[PDB]
This record gives sequence, C-alpha cells and structure tokens, in this order.
Amino acid sequence: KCSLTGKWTNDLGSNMTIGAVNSRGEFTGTYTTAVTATSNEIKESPLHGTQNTINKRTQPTFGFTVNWKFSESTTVFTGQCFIDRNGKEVLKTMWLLRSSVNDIGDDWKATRVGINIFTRL
Amino acid sequence: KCSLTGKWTNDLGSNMTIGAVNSRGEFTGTYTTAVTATSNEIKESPLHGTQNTINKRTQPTFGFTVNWKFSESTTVFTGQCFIDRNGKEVLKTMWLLRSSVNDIGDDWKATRVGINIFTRL
Amino acid sequence: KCSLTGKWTNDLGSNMTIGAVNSRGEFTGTYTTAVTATSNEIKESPLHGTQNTINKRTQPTFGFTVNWKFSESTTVFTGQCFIDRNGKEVLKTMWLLRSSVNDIGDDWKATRVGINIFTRL
Amino acid sequence: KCSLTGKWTNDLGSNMTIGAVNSRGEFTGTYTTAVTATSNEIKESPLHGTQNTINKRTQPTFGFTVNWKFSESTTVFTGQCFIDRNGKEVLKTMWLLRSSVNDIGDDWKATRVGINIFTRL
Ligand SMILES: C[C@@H]1NC(=O)N[C@@H]1CCCCCC(=O)c1ccc2ccc3cccc4ccc1c2c34
Ligand SMILES: C[C@@H]1NC(=O)N[C@@H]1CCCCCC(=O)c1ccc2ccc3cccc4ccc1c2c34
Ligand SMILES: *[C@@H]1O[C@H](CO)[C@@H](O)[C@H](O)[C@H]1NC(C)=O
Ligand SMILES: *[C@@H]1O[C@H](CO)[C@@H](O)[C@H](O)[C@H]1NC(C)=O
Ligand SMILES: *[C@@H]1O[C@H](CO)[C@@H](O)[C@H](O)[C@H]1NC(C)=O
Ligand SMILES: *[C@@H]1O[C@H](CO)[C@@H](O)[C@H](O)[C@H]1NC(C)=O
Repeated sequence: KCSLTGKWTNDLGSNMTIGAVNSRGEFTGTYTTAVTATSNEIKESPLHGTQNTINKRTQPTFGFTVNWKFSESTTVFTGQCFIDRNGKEVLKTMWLLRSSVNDIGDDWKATRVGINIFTRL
Repeated sequence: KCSLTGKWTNDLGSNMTIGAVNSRGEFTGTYTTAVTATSNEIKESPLHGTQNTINKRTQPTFGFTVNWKFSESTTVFTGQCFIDRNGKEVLKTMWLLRSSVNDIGDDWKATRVGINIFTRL
Repeated sequence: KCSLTGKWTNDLGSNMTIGAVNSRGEFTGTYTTAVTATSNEIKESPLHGTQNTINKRTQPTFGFTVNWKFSESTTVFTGQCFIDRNGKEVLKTMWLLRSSVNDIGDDWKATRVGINIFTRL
Repeated sequence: KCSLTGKWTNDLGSNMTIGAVNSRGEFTGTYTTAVTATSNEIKESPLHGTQNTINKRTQPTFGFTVNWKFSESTTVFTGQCFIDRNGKEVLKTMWLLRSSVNDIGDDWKATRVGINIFTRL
C-alpha cells in the first residue's frame, strides 16, 4: 500500500524523487536539500537504498544513503512508510550526517543526528 | 588508499564483505550479523552503499543500508575509513536500526542507535 | 526571554513541569509520559537538569535527565529554547532512552533515539 | 556493586569526578573533557544526574547533563554501569552534544551523537 517510488517533500522543504523499486527492494533517486551547514551552493545529489520486503509489509522499513555532491559528507536515512488515519502516506525517518575529519582523533565530533517527515508532492 | 572493498569484522563479531567500488562511489556486499534483536535464525543479508568521492579523499566518508533477510528491520551505517597510527585500516561507523511498528503512534520507540568499529579479516 | 520554568506539553502528549532555575542554571521538575514501551503503568517521574548560562543567551541550550519510576530505564533530553516567528516559545529537543540489559553483550541494543517538540500549557 | 561515585576516565582521555549518590539517586560532579571543537581553553565543568534505583540493580542505568563552562553548548550522557568478567567496573555510555544556533531554522544541524566508555582512575 505505501510505496517509496515517486516524489516526496520534507518538513524542512527538501525534496526527493525515488525511482522504481525492483523485486529486491532496491531503488535509486535524487535528493535536493533545502538546507546546508556548508557555505556552498547546494546541488541535487544521488541516493541509493533498499526497502525491506520480509513478510511483504504494507508499511515497510527502508534505508538509503545520500552521496552529497557539494561536500565531503554522507547522510543515511532510515525509517518506515505509514498510512496515516486518512489513507495519506508519510515517511517517518531518522538520519545520521557524517562529516569528514582529517584525523581519527576527531572522529568523536563527526556525526550529527536528526529526523525528517516526508509527504507526497 | 583506505578502501572499502574486501572483508571486514566488527567489535561485536559481525562480518561484512564489500565488492568493488565503481567510478560513482557505489558498492554492494553482504552482512552477517553476530547479534540480533529479532526472533529469527540469522541470514546473510545484502548491503548497498556509496563512498563520497569529492576531492578524492584518501579517507572518505561513506554510507550503506543493510536490508535484513530474517526481520522486518533496516539498518543504516555511516562513517569514515581511517588509516590509524600503524598504517592499519579501520572503519569508524555509527548506525541507526529501524524496527517495524504496526501503528504510527509507536514510531517514537522504533529507532536504535550505536556504533561499530570494523577492521580487516 | 525563553524560560524553562513552568508547564510544557509535547507532540506525543507528554507533560512536564519545571521549577525555578537557580543562579547556577539548575532546575528540577516532573515528567508524565503519555507513551511507554511496556504495559506497566506510567508514573510521574522526577527530572534534574541544567540550562547553559554562558553569554546569558535569550535562547539557551539545556539538558535534563528523567529518572523513570516504573522501569529500570533512564532518558536524557537536550535542546534549545526558541522564540518562534510569533513570540511563542518552543523547546526543540532530542533524547536518548537507555534500557537496562543484564549482559554486557546486549549493550549494543540498549539505546534508542528520537526527538520531541514542547510548547507551553 | 557498581557505583558511580569517584573518579573515571574515558576512551578519549576525558576525566570526571562524581560525588556521593544520595538516597534519590542524585549525584553531582565535575567533567574535564580532553577534546573540544571550540577554539577555547577547556574548563572543568559541572555535571548533574541521576542513577535509576528501580529494583536496586547492582548495574543500574544512569543519565547526566554536563553544563559546559567554555561554550554555549550542553551535553547529555546516558548509560549503564557494568561489572566486567574480572570484577572491573565499566560505564557504557552514549551522548548527545547540543550546540547553540541563532535561528530555529538551523535547529536540524545542532545535535551531535557519540559514545564513550569509562573506567576508574
Ligand atoms: C522520550 C520519549 N518522549 C516522551 O515523552 N516519552 C518517551 C519516553 C518513554 C518512556 C520510557 C519508559 C519506557 O518506555 C519503558 C517502560 C517499561 C519497560 C519495561 C521493560 C523494558 C525492556 C527493554 C526496554 C525497555 C524500554 C523502555 C521501557 C521498558 C523497557
Ligand atoms: C561528549 C564527548 N566526549 C567527551 O569526553 N567530550 C566530548 C564533548 C566535547 C566538549 C563539548 C564542547 C565542544 O567541543 C563544542 C561546543 C560548541 C560547539 C558549537 C558549534 C559546533 C559546530 C560544529 C562542531 C562543533 C564541535 C564541538 C563543539 C561545537 C561545535
Ligand atoms: C520542492 O518541490 C517544489 C514543487 O515541485 C518546488 O516548488 C520547490 O522549489 C522544491 N524545493 C527545493 C528545495 O528544490
Ligand atoms: C566471521 O569470520 C570469522 C573468521 O573468518 C569466522 O570465524 C566467524 O565465525 C564469522 N562470523 C560470523 C558471525 O559468521
Ligand atoms: C497533559 O495536560 C493536558 C492538558 O492539561 C491533559 O489533557 C493531558 O492528558 C496531560 N497528559 C498527561 C499524559 O498527563
Ligand atoms: C585525567 O587524569 C589523569 C590522572 O590523574 C591525568 O594524568 C590526565 O591528564 C587527566 N586528563 C585530563 C583531560 O584532565
């Protein structure tokens, strides 16, 4: 019932487009963040992920990686597709944003965490 | 070159194998977890990710999704490949483990967080 | 301007009451969660925290621990008090919920993560 | 068996001293981080927390807030006191570091996450 393919926007105004989900739960897309910590121009960035198919849930868990094109960083998102009380779909996700550090001693400070809620455009 | 390709084990005893990293930073592999939250007999599970290639860092950031084959869950990992003080490679990662819940009202409890350190086998 | 003292509710329906913040940034209160992971019954539970006072910010960062009275668990929250575009106050927080485990080998699964948004009652 | 009172060091070299745990599980102490991202001199900073006393566990969960004296930030830690195979105590903790941001629109980027392991000094 709750399918990742298509166009989504989040609570921060960011957009993503996810393509077809193949029989193995794999998908690809693009991500346009509306926000950045960096002082660079934001670029559309590719994403790759999977959606869990065990017991063929109508509201499956999923995960994807966003490989940013304007920074040395990587973000991963994980969450679940729900059908809220109206029949409306909603992705409830959490993410980790990993920055690059030069030295292994700075590893401790390299990872940020937050949430995003996506709905269809 | 701190390279993701090859065989890795973590501090919990889990194993992963990552294949070739193509010119777009994409890779695939398999994951055998040594631990679970789940009711089930553990199965080798596929993973898909990307390694960031901006400025071609010798210690790049990366992310990957593990699409578990014995549970309704998904885990995402993100981190960075370092060359420690010996010349040994080490992946420092953090993860988010998303469980499935039946009801959107239980979403709050569905996400666990932790770390793992990988070294070569 | 944005003061922790008083009564707050969150997006999950939980309530908290925070007493006076002394000259060291310390405060105490109580927390009544509207949600829990088990069927044991919920009890009002104490909280203890501090609010950062460096540069006496009108929107300071803060942290508090909730010492649950119906579980072996502990939750910590950290966040910042903002004055949104209207003059309304809002606490943006993240939390870590640590469960007890009885073997150190299960430590990996003991920590959950999420967010909460509080506004005044 | 596993008591928070005393002097502890972590895997990054940071030290903390925790005072008596009163009958309500409350404790106070001081934290000297060995690392910082800020361009300031590190200062000893106060901590306030609680240890969970439900069922009087010999290895309880706990939480504490560190009110930093050289930045506008706050850190919270949560974890559990274990007695390792040898009768060694160990604190396994996770933390959230909340930075101050000027604008609520930057909230998303204000929270970092990690772990620490403490042992007695
Ligand atoms: C921070 C969130 N926002 C809010 O407003 N409230 C939320 C916190 C939930 C309240 C914690 C008590 C709890 O869920 C538990 C209550 C009771 C439990 C009993 C056994 C348990 C075993 C293993 C893990 C457990 C985790 C949690 C248990 C529990 C566990
Ligand atoms: C919890 C960890 N384990 C320990 O033993 N000590 C660690 C805590 C570090 C001390 C916090 C002060 C700090 O470095 C910061 C304090 C304040 C900050 C404000 C803005 C920031 C933006 C980007 C990166 C930042 C990094 C660090 C910032 C900071 C940052
Ligand atoms: C998101 O999509 C909407 C509608 O397609 C568009 O108007 C908006 O500008 C997009 N936002 C970003 C950040 O690209
Ligand atoms: C990981 O590989 C090691 C060494 O090859 C092996 O002994 C171990 O059983 C593997 N772990 C799992 C969980 O299969
Ligand atoms: C919090 O306060 C509101 C309004 O006073 C009340 O209706 C609600 O049930 C309270 N929630 C809990 C969990 O006590
Ligand atoms: C921690 O304590 C040890 C032993 O007393 C000391 O040698 C070390 O410098 C301390 N570290 C910090 C950051 O204060």
